[PDB]
Amino acid sequence: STGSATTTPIDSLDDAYITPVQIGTPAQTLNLDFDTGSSDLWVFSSETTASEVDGQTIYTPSKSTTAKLLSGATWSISYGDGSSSSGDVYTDTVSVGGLTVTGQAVESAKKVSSSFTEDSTIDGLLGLAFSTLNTVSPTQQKTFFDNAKASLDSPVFTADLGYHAPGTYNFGFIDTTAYTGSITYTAVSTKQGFWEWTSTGYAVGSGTFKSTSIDGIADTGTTLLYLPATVVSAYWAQVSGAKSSSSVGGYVFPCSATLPSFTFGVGSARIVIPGDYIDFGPISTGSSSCFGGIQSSAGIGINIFGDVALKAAFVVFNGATTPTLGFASK
Ligand code: NA
Repeated sequence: STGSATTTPIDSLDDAYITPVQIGTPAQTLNLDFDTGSSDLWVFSSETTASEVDGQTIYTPSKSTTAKLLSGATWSISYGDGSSSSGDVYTDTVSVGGLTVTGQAVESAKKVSSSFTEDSTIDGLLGLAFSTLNTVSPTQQKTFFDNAKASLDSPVFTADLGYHAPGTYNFGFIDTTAYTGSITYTAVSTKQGFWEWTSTGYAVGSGTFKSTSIDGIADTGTTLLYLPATVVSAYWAQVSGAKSSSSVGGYVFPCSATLPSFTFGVGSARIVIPGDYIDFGPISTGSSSCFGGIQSSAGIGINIFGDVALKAAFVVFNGATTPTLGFASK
């Protein structure tokens, strides 16, 4: 089998991407944030504290003839950005882009943190990291991909995120028309539960490539590119007036600037992030200070190749017995 679904930016900055997901019978379609940095499929629901729901579409398990309580199971998650959610668990039929999994764990939120409430466009998350990170207790549950894997034509999914435009998540096949040149594959460590890999270096603009190993995670659920402070300083030094602002919480730059590109290495190959991809706009409405899309990972404890990086590439998440990642230009 295969599946293919379009993923759509939630706003004009590409702060996140939402993908429609069919849950239950008859289908209830929710727009979920596909997150290769976590491993829980959780949704706003008829169980979510009423004051914590503000415009989201909810899953109502009592209206699904295929829903079944997963008795005794609970979940609770906290994300790198400080947000969180928790609740109980149902199994139900879940379909993405025509690919169906029966008996998928659907984690129903009883509580969500304010950042989720405040974002009316995201109805929940669909985790695509390794199932070892799934938070359900006392019986850990499998991700949608892990459940689908054996049935897929090939045990892979691909992320093709757009810049200020929709893109595509495919399951079970490589669309050879979706990228240019060849795909370069690179090794993955699953020891921390992530799609963790090692970039071979970077360049700023038209500058020389610096060969240096940068361990990090491929994370579709993180907006920005988080790299070591040395690398990030080298980038922003090429933008007149850019500076790290402790009060704003990262690098800012004059909105009048023209941003240079940023290149990262994948083996001997190179992925170029255009400068425009690094602009996250005014820090507040009407400000002439703009927020940068490349930020320091110092304090986070891991480097994160978030959407800023991933949307410059066609990315293969190869879930074979020994997983690997692939990157192509597009
Ligand atoms: Na922000």
